[PDB]
Amino acid sequence: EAEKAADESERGMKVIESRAQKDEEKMEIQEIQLKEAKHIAEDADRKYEEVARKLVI
Amino acid sequence: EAEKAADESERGMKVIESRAQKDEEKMEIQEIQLKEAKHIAEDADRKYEEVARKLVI
Repeated sequence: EAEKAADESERGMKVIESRAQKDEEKMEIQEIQLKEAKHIAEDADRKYEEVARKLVI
Repeated sequence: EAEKAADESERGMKVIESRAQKDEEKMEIQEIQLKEAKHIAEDADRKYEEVARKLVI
């Protein structure tokens, strides 16, 4: 009985760990995309303010 | 042997569940901030285009 319980717990542990690792990898990719979005936002903001100042002059 | 295996399996399942929930939260917040940043980027690009045209005029 104990052997059966241990094997079932082992299988559940392995599958849940695999799914967690894959979702963690995708989360890392999402963070990379967020960083790129941050950079794009900052660059565009600088563009806009510079152009507005030049237009005023 | 079975007792020790069961204890280790329980601890591993606990830690994997905690890490999985952490990953889900990180994925959610990453997606939210990503969408907000993309919308801000769209707004900035539109403003840049409009002010550039006015500047040429």
